[PDB]
Amino acid sequence: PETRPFISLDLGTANVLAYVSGQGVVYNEPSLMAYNNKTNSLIALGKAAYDMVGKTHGDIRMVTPLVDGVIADMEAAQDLLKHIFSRMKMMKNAIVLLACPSGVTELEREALKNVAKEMGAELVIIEEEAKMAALGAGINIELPQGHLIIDIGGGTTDLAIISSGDIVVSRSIKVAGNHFDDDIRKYIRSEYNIAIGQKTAEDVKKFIGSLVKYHNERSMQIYGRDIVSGLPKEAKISSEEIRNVLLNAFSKITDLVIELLENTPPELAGDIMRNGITVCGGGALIRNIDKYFFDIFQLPTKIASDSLNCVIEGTKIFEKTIKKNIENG
Amino acid sequence: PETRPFISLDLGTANVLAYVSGQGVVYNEPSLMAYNNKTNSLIALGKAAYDMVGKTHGDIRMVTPLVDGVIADMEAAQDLLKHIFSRMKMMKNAIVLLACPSGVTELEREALKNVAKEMGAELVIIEEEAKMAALGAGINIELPQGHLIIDIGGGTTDLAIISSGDIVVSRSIKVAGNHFDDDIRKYIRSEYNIAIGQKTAEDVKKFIGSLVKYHNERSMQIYGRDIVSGLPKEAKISSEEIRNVLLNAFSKITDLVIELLENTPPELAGDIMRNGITVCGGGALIRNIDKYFFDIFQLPTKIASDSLNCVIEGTKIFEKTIKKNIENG
Amino acid sequence: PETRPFISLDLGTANVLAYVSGQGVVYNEPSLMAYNNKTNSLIALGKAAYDMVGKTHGDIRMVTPLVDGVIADMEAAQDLLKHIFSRMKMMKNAIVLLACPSGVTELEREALKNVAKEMGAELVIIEEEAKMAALGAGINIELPQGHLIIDIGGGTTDLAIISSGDIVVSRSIKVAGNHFDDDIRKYIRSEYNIAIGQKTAEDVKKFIGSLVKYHNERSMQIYGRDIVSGLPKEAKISSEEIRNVLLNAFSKITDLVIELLENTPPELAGDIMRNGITVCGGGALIRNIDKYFFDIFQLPTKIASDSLNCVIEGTKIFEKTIKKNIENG
Ligand SMILES: Nc1ncnc2c1ncn2[C@@H]1O[C@H](COP(=O)(O)OP(=O)(O)O)[C@@H](O)[C@H]1O
Ligand SMILES: Nc1ncnc2c1ncn2[C@@H]1O[C@H](COP(=O)(O)OP(=O)(O)O)[C@@H](O)[C@H]1O
Ligand SMILES: Nc1ncnc2c1ncn2[C@@H]1O[C@H](COP(=O)(O)OP(=O)(O)O)[C@@H](O)[C@H]1O
Ligand SMILES: [K+]
Ligand SMILES: [K+]
Ligand SMILES: [K+]
Ligand SMILES: [Mg+2]
Ligand SMILES: [Mg+2]
Ligand SMILES: [Mg+2]
Repeated sequence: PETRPFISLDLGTANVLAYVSGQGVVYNEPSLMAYNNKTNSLIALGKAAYDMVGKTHGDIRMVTPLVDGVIADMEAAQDLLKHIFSRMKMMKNAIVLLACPSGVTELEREALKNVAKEMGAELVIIEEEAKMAALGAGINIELPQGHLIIDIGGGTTDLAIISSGDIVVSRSIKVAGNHFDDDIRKYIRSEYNIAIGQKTAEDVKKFIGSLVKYHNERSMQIYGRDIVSGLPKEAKISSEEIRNVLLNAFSKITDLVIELLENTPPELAGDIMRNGITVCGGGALIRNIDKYFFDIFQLPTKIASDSLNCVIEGTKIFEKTIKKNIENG
Repeated sequence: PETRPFISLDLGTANVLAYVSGQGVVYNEPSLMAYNNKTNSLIALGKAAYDMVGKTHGDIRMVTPLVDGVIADMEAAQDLLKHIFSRMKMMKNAIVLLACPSGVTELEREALKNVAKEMGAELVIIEEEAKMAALGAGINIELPQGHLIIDIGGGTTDLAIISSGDIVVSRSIKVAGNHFDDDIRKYIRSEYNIAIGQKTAEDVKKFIGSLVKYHNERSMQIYGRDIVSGLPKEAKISSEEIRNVLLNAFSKITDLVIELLENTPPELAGDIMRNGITVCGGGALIRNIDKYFFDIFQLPTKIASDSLNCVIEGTKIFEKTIKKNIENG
Repeated sequence: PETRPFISLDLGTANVLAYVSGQGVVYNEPSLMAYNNKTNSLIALGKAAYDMVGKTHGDIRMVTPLVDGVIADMEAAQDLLKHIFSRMKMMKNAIVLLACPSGVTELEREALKNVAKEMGAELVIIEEEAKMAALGAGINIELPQGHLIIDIGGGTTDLAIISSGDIVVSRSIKVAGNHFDDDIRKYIRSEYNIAIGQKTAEDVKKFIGSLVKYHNERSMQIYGRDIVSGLPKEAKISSEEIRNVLLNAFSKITDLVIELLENTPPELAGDIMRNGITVCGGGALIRNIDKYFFDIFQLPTKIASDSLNCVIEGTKIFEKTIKKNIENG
């Protein structure tokens, strides 16, 4: 029948999402998984392990199953989707739609399918994240109109020119959210001589981070370890200095856009001026990222609604398409 | 019986038309056909492929089945008329009237017949496009009065002196719509340093193109790729500069008219002054093309109604003639 | 019986006429016959081919069956009278009266009879055109009174002194209508540097041609090919310059009249002063040709009524005479 079960997965570097047809997104948690480093046993995953990063003894190993679409830890990758498939095992012929970044090789994608199949998958389908992100952002990719999708995730900023449902031009760079957190951590050590964890650096980016000055920007207090005294030390950080370090981090992302537009066919480039840039992903939540991209490229920039879910929302829309590609052909 | 099915085809370089007796023109779409360059499979044809030219990855091959009446792609030519014959297969002894330009050799015309026969044609008839265009423009070619037919198509400008239903003098040159689009593209690159696709160049010719200044000519905005910055760039183009580049493109067409009239018998040349020039085809829609031809040759110039359909409308009229040539003789 | 069918023919260089007893002139059309030069097949004859002269491709051969009474084309001559005999075949013992110019040899006249007999003629009679033209002009040739008949046809100007029903003195020259058309064509090329066809040159002679200035002579517009530019060119031509070129063309006809009167017996020459000159044929329609001949020879000149039909009208009158020569003798 056509009521066949359907599951799609966003195996992101920072957040893992799982959509089930008829039940919505049943799983949406960070990718961190805590393991007992003495017994190689699973301790926690999702939020329970994400609240412990930087707060664990050496006997607790923090693991990310997938980094930039590639299986970073085989034991963790299959432990993750076993937890997801078990909540589907307890409700038999589900369709497994995987979304893979453009940088994943075919050899690594066959590994993603087998790991899914090894844990109990019958039919595994792989689609490009860019067209999934474009579907979740509201673009009708079937139309012959060029669109520019910028997906700023946890460890990869993915760029793609999409027209007629295909990736005309594609670029990728390993500079994203995790790189922004490290630069914030390294800046606060060079400017205030205070060591902070990755979690504090990430919360600063979310609370006061921006690329253009916004209305009534506030300053927040950090709490870390003093390099000089060794004792815990406090510090006040303004939104401006967080903006200047994000400005510097976006330097390698901006030139990639120049390189993507350099090799874009002239008829597509015409559509980019009228259709514009669509920024999606976690990095799309940077304050005034639309005005920042507009001020540089003179291109109209819009932020997709629920940018975190553009990939998993696109797989929602693409379920009726793969069922056509399965029932037919 | 005399109610035998009848189909005629305009296999033009830019537009393909198909007339069925009793149903009118059932097919009228551009010639572009999109093929999967990895599997050599047909993806789209007509408008679906025409909206994608300049907007496709390298894995999509854009194909024109016939260029200037000659089979440019064997696989595409038979894929095209199979799509047309199928819509006739689903409604058995149809007459296939083909209209061929004057530049097609008899060896290439036998290929056009066999390809039609190979896909299921029983009786294939070939007629000259010039007399078909003259029939579709309102000329009674049976009368002993000379007429000058200028057919400006996609890739060929065809000239013919017609009298008593025969081609007295004939000339042809491979300078037409596609040459005009390229010159517009090359002018906008040399004047504004902006690369545009073929589709934008064609729309400029249709929206503001002309050969003589017309009432309240407007300027339009193009959108392409900047040669210098590599980013998409906008430009404003007036109707005057588009007129001057069309003026230069029509230089090789004007001297061909001089050459056609140079070798025209003196009694025919007398009729050309009184009957005049009949401009038909897509290029006949150039604004003030009648006044432009009149200012050069001092010959009265008239634009045929529905110049795009002069060939397919002429085959409509010539159905009762070929039935006479079939039932008799 | 005496109700035997009777057909007479005027196989002129310019016009072919056919009279049937009891039905009048059933055929009266120009001599031009159009043939497919690739298949030697008959395409058209009469007016249909006359409207195409100078307006045909090289694959269409224009043929005149008889030039100056001699079979110019054997295939065309028998194709012509087969078309005439067929309209008599569909209504069985007809009398075939042929009128032959004085320049036709007996060997060529036997060819005219056999070609008629080869297509289905039983009894073929040949008579002199001059006495037939004299009968059609109203002269009672049986009377012993001398008359001067000037027959200006398409390619021959025939002169004869007729008395008692016999040709006393006869002269002929190959200068007539076709020579006048060529001189008009050659004059318009030398005076205006414009090439015109034979049809335009003939219509000028008919519309404004004359030998003496007439009342309210007009100027007409020609349309031909310019020698310099190669483009069609217009020109205005007055009746005076057309008169001066006809005056020069009639130079060789005038001296022939002097030569005919030089060898005319003195008793006949006396009758020429009182009876006068009778001008018949197409050339008799030249405006003021009677006053022109009168001003030169001081001889009274009269134009025969329906000068084009003087030969075929004379054969009408000579039917009762040949029936006497057949029933008796
Ligand atoms: N409000 C916010 N402001 C700035 N950055 C954010 C915000 N929310 C999330 N992020 C960043 O976005 C990243 C997660 O986005 P996502 O596209 O789900 O990553 P991935 O697809 O790689 O798993 C996190 O690393 C986080 O640092
Ligand atoms: N309004 C217009 N103004 C100028 N050019 C036009 C217009 N409409 C069509 N054309 C040109 O005419 C061409 C198509 O005319 P057509 O005679 O159908 O070509 P073909 O017969 O070779 O297929 C196209 O290439 C297009 O560029
Ligand atoms: N109105 C006219 N004025 C001057 N010439 C004429 C006129 N009508 C006919 N003709 C000439 O007379 C010729 C035909 O006369 P006709 O005696 O029938 O010729 P033929 O007897 O040789 O066939 C034509 O060649 C034409 O040029
Ligand atoms: K994610
Ligand atoms: K066409
Ligand atoms: K005649
Ligand atoms: Mg992502
Ligand atoms: Mg055409
Ligand atoms: Mg005659």
